[PDB]
Amino acid sequence: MALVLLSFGVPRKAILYPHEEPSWSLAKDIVFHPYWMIFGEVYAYEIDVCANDSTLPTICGPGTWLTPFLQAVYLFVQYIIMVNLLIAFFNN
Amino acid sequence: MALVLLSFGVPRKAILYPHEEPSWSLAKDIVFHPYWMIFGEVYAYEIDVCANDSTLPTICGPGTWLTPFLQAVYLFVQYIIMVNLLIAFFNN
Ligand SMILES: CCCCCCCC/C=C/CCCCCCCC(=O)O[C@@H](COC(=O)CCCCCCCCCCCCCCC)COP(=O)([O-])OCC[N+](C)(C)C
Ligand SMILES: CCCCCCCC/C=C/CCCCCCCC(=O)O[C@@H](COC(=O)CCCCCCCCCCCCCCC)COP(=O)([O-])OCC[N+](C)(C)C
Ligand SMILES: CCCCCCCC/C=C/CCCCCCCC(=O)O[C@@H](COC(=O)CCCCCCCCCCCCCCC)COP(=O)([O-])OCC[N+](C)(C)C
Ligand SMILES: CCCCCCCC/C=C/CCCCCCCC(=O)O[C@@H](COC(=O)CCCCCCCCCCCCCCC)COP(=O)([O-])OCC[N+](C)(C)C
Ligand SMILES: CCCCCCCC/C=C\CCCCCCCC(=O)O[C@@H](COC(=O)CCCCCCCCCCCCCCC)COP(=O)([O-])OCC[N+](C)(C)C
Ligand SMILES: CCCCCCCC/C=C\CCCCCCCC(=O)O[C@@H](COC(=O)CCCCCCCCCCCCCCC)COP(=O)([O-])OCC[N+](C)(C)C
Ligand SMILES: C[C@@H]1CC[C@@]2(OC1)O[C@H]1C[C@H]3[C@@H]4CC=C5C[C@@H](OCCC(CO)CO)CC[C@]5(C)[C@H]4CC[C@]3(C)[C@H]1[C@@H]2C
Ligand SMILES: C[C@@H]1CC[C@@]2(OC1)O[C@H]1C[C@H]3[C@@H]4CC=C5C[C@@H](OCCC(CO)CO)CC[C@]5(C)[C@H]4CC[C@]3(C)[C@H]1[C@@H]2C
Repeated sequence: MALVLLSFGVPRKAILYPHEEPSWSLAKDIVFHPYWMIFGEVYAYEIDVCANDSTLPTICGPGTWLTPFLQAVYLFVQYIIMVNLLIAFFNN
Repeated sequence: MALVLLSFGVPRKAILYPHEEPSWSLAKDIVFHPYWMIFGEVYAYEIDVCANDSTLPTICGPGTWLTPFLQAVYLFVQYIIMVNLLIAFFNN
């Protein structure tokens, strides 16, 4: 579950925030939101930053249409596989 | 689950709200948000009160960078251990 997290957080941060200098915030932002997704927070208005209802309209740019695909895959793997494998683990 | 709640709510309220006089609101605020976290509410924009997207920018201060670590631990214990132990309890 922590590998699936960084498999997602590093492409997400890199596609959406390219013009970043080295900063310890990069360590946070690859790990922060993807963890809070495990706990019910979809960040519905930060998906598809190029949308009209977006809360991150300044983040719209080239390649940012990839992030909703990435996150669809992410949560499928987390909840529909890895959370229920863990429910299955405990119950058995 | 109620002990894990107060293990979290009392450090959270104390790190973020230091300049408080005695008040019956302290009884609420150590118990209120941590309970609503069990039920899907991550309070995504009250985590990291020193962030740009914060809804509590006036709460930013010394030591408030500790609260996202505390809450990461909190929900791990609630859902990933204590909710699924309870799913496991009932099913067995
Ligand atoms: C192997 C397993 C197979 C998986 C299943 C198949 C996968 C699903 C496939 C879905 C098809 C793809 C949909 C996008 C189509 C093109 C979008 C486009 O051109 O314009 C849009 C861009 O929007 C984007 O670029 C966002 C991309 C879509 C994200 C989909 C995430 C998956 C969620 C669901 C996953 C579950 C799927 C459930 C299946 C039933 C917007 O239009 P525009 O003119 O560019 O902009 C208008 C301006 N505005 C934005 C300000 C309003
Ligand atoms: C289930 C039923 C679903 C329906 C199926 C029908 C599919 C139809 C396919 C439509 C694709 C073509 C439409 C857009 C044409 C290009 C121009 C455009 O609008 O680009 C948009 C992005 O989107 C793209 O650039 C294209 C996205 C391609 C992938 C779509 C999913 C492939 C099928 C599924 C496979 C998935 C893999 C699954 C893995 C498990 C850019 O628009 P924007 O984002 O608003 O940004 C504009 C602003 N900006 C210039 C500042 C950036
Ligand atoms: C034993 C078990 C091991 C556990 C695993 C390892 C634990 C994970 C470890 C993560 C590493 C720590 C990340 C923070 C790094 C420093 C941040 C910094 O310097 O600046 C940031 C401060 O931000 C903070 O102070 C918030 C602290 C991070 C909260 C992380 C919570 C854990 C969520 C994930 C947990 C799951 C982890 C998943 C693992 C794959 C911001 O930068 P700034 O310049 O200060 O401010 C810029 C201004 N601005 C804010 C207005 C924009
Ligand atoms: C998995 C991969 C993850 C990546 C790993 C890489 C780690 C890199 C480590 C980076 C730490 C150093 C960077 C910051 C330097 C100090 C200055 C600074 O910006 O301070 C910031 C806070 O943050 C801190 O003060 C430091 C946080 C230390 C703990 C980080 C996690 C330790 C590793 C994990 C262990 C966890 C235990 C797990 C338990 C299970 C203050 O910034 P702010 O918050 O925006 O507030 C500013 C405004 N104010 C002045 C009003 C307050
Ligand atoms: C394969 C499933 C079916 C889909 C088939 C059809 C799709 C085939 C694949 C990809 C289609 C790529 C073209 C679509 C973009 C057109 C619109 C556009 O310009 O968008 C963006 C750029 O986008 C790019 O520059 C695209 C980057 C190259 C593609 C990288 C591979 C991604 C998919 C993985 C590989 C594929 C395999 C994945 C396996 C599932 C917008 O940038 P811009 O134009 O500069 O906007 C101006 C910005 N400004 C205003 C802020 C200045
Ligand atoms: C251990 C895991 C790896 C991490 C190792 C590296 C980290 C090692 C540990 C801790 C690092 C502490 C220093 C980081 C803060 C630097 C930036 C700063 O000033 O932040 C804040 C202060 O912060 C403090 O004053 C810190 C308080 C002391 C640390 C208490 C222990 C916490 C961790 C538990 C013990 C550790 C064991 C935990 C086990 C997991 C900001 O306050 P300020 O400066 O006044 O801001 C101005 C505010 N104004 C503008 C509103 C006026
Ligand atoms: C196998 C796993 C693959 C993913 C991963 O773990 C192992 O690989 C690690 C490498 C880390 C980076 C290494 C060096 C720096 C430079 C630093 O520069 C301070 C600049 C300035 C502050 O303003 C000084 O004053 C910023 C942080 C950064 C980019 C690290 C981020 C976290 C990264 C990406 C880690 C990540 C979790
Ligand atoms: C084992 C467990 C450890 C945690 C815990 O349970 C037991 O320990 C309890 C002690 C309680 C406090 C005791 C006294 C007061 C003073 C009062 O002062 C009114 C001031 C003014 C109003 O404006 C009068 O007019 C405000 C409330 C406060 C601080 C209690 C808060 C809840 C606390 C922290 C409880 C908490 C749930």
